[PDB]
This record gives sequence, structure tokens and C-alpha cells, in this order.
Amino acid sequence: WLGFIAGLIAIVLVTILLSST
Amino acid sequence: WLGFIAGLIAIVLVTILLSST
Amino acid sequence: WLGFIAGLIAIVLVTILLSST
Repeated sequence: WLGFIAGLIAIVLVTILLSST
Repeated sequence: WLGFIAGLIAIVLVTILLSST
Repeated sequence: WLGFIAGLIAIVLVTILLSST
């Protein structure tokens, strides 16, 4: 559960970084 | 429930990331 | 519970910023 929320929210956010560069 | 947390942390994280730029 | 998850995941992401930059 913890890893799911941490990895899910965190992975989507790093994706924001990649999209904006 | 969990999605609720995922959404609030996600919006705050994108804001701190931009603020730290 | 909520603050713990937000703060814990959020602090990890800030680590990504310092780790990348």
C-alpha cells in the first residue's frame, strides 16, 4: 500500500519533469 | 480514498518543484 | 496518516531534484 502510493504519486510527478524538461 | 491522497500530494508536489526552479 | 504519506512521498521527490541537479 505504502510503496504503491509513494511510487504511483512520485512516478507521475517525475513524468511532469520529463514533459516540461 | 488513496486516490484522494494521490491527487492532493501530486498538486502540491508540482508546485514545490516549480518553486524550486 | 495523511500528513505522513504526503510528507514522506513529497520529501522523496525533492530528493530527486537535488539528485538530478
